[PDB]
Amino acid sequence: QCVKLNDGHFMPVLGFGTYAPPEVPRSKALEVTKLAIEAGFRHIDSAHLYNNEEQVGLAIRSKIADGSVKREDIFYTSKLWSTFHRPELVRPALENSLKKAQLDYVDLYLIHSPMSLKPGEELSPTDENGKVIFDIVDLCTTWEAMEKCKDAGLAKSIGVSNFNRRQLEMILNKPGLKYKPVCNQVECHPYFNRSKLLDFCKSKDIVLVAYSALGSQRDKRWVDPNSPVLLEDPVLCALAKKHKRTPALIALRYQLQRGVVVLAKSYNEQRIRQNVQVFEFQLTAEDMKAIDGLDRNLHYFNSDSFASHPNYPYSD
Ligand SMILES: NC(=O)c1ccc[n+]([C@@H]2O[C@H](COP(=O)([O-])OP(=O)(O)OC[C@H]3O[C@@H](n4cnc5c(N)ncnc54)[C@H](OP(=O)(O)O)[C@@H]3O)[C@@H](O)[C@H]2O)c1
Ligand SMILES: COc1cc(CN)cc(Cl)c1OCC(=O)NC(C)(C)C
Repeated sequence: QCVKLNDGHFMPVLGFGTYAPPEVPRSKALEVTKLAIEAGFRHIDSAHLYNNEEQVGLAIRSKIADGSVKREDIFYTSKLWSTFHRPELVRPALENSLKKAQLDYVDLYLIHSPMSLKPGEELSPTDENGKVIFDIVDLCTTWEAMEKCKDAGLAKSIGVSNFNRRQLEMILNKPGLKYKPVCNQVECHPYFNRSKLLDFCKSKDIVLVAYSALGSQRDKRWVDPNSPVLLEDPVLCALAKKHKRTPALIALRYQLQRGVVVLAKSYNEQRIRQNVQVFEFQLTAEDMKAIDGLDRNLHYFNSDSFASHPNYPYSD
């Protein structure tokens, strides 16, 4: 149930999403990550931004301590936040994430976003109009610093997140490149299926990793509540009835059959256990074509706070 990355490491194809909004106690991330591991999740997706690495790391260490898993069975991801793109900040950021999680290494470290933010101030510096304050950083220098983190053994693999094709090409074409990104973790679901970006990633042996694969958490900070609710989609519902599964399981299975590694966040015990059933059935070619027909260029994250950033990826 893993894919081989372009650096020889292996990534489980179903990952557990650990972000929950501030109104959810930090406490819960511990409980639910333990449940996820218990249910069979072996890929766990976190980030500095999520303010949960202590909890997620403790859950991992607890399941190691009680003999449920070994460290080598777990694939743990963190992400470099955008105020730390300047190359001298990259390794310290990673070391901080490792200290929070109390792990010797991460399996994967990502550049969280191509949108660099002003360093040395707040987590997300914003101007008087609520627009994030940009910084101009050559991301090929950020990437070089990421490569050094791999060479040091702090991260087994390195990749990117929220890059568009041109932004990936900038890294892939860098003189002296040592390591390609193993993946590009992007918003991806039947309303925004990223087929052309997926084709490009496949052509370069870069794994596309889907977030908001179940339609996002529809956070009021970033998501229009008028947007269609993915898990209420009539085609997904019809397919769920056909297969006697659920719309969520259809949406996850869709990604696996296109060669996309898929994340799924749930803080609910029943749904956490349900999501692992993605391995238990399959969709036909006609089912897949029906789901492909849902594409409508819908990125749920759609905010003024990001859309003017000079490296906003959806500009392309
Ligand atoms: N790289 C990035 O910039 C980026 C951006 C966004 C997200 N991510 C990562 O991707 C992960 C997942 O994306 P996401 O947070 O947008 O959420 P998601 O995976 O799209 O899930 C959306 C909602 O689906 C519900 N759900 C889960 N399983 C279900 C089921 N079987 N039936 C019905 N509902 C179900 C969950 O609610 P309950 O909790 O109530 O079950 C969850 O709030 C994040 O946690 C994070 O790790 C990365
Ligand atoms: C959802 O994305 C962001 C969240 C915060 C948190 N305050 C800050 C910034 Cl700069 C964010 O934008 C980064 C980013 O790549 N956003 C995309 C995914 C393009 C919508």
